[PDB]
Amino acid sequence: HHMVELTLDPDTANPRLILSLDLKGVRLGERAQDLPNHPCRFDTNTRVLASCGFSSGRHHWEVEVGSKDGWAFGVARESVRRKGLTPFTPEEGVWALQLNGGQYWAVTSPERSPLSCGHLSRVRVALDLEVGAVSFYAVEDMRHLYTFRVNFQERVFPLFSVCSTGTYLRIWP
Repeated sequence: HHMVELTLDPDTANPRLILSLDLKGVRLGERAQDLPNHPCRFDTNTRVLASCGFSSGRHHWEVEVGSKDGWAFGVARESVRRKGLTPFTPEEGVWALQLNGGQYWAVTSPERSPLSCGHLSRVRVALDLEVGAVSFYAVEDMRHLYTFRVNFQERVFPLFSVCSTGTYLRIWP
C-alpha cells in the first residue's frame, strides 16, 4: 500500500508540543520551549503540520492515536491562521476528527458530529484533491468514520493538535 512519508514541521509546532526525533510523533509538554517565532508557527493553538503541503492528486497516510482525550488530526488549508487564539472549525481551514470527553467527533461547526465508531488505535486518511474529499477509516476493518467533501482552492497540509498531556499522535509510515 503506497502511502506518503510525512515528517512534522518544527517551524509550525506550538512551543509546548514535543516532537519525536524521527518527526513522526507529537505529545503536549508542560512547558513552552524557548523557540524563535516563525510566521508559520502556531503561537497559541496546540498544532503542527507535516512539512509537505499538497497541490494535486490522491495521497494516503495513517495516524496512530492515544486512548486518552486531547488529540485532533486531519488536513488544513495552507492559509490556516497561526497567530493568536483561532477557532478549530471548517470555516478556518481545518477538517479533523477529535477525541474529547471520552467521545470521538468529526469537527463540524457550529456543533461537532459525534461518531459511533468504537475504540480507535490507528486511522487511514485519504486526501483526494481531484474530487475534493478527505476521508478517515479505522484500519482494523477500514470502516468509514467521516468524509468532508471540500472544493480545496489552495494547498492542503496534514494537521495535528494535542491540547492535553497524557495523549499522543504518531504518523505512519
